[PDB]
Amino acid sequence: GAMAAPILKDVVAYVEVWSSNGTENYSKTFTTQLVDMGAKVSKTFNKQVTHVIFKDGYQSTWDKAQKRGVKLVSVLWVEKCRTAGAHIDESLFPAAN
Ligand SMILES: [Cl-]
Repeated sequence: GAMAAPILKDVVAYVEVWSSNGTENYSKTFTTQLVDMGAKVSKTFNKQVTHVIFKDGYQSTWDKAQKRGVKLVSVLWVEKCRTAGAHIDESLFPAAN
């Protein structure tokens, strides 16, 4: 008899999710989902960011995440956290570049 913490408590996410052809930015779709699970979302990739949700984004974002050891996760990671109702290991659903 105890209620769970917000699923993505303490996650501070920057979202860069584009269509493959680069014409459409879907970052708002995923910002909303993250906030509903208790993450904070930053409009900029600043020093407080812990996670970058990345799909077909900018190479500079990829390289900066790698340099800083910020977790680079796919939109599938977001889905799988929602499905599990739990903060799933980021190693399971890495982003691809
Ligand atoms: Cl896990």
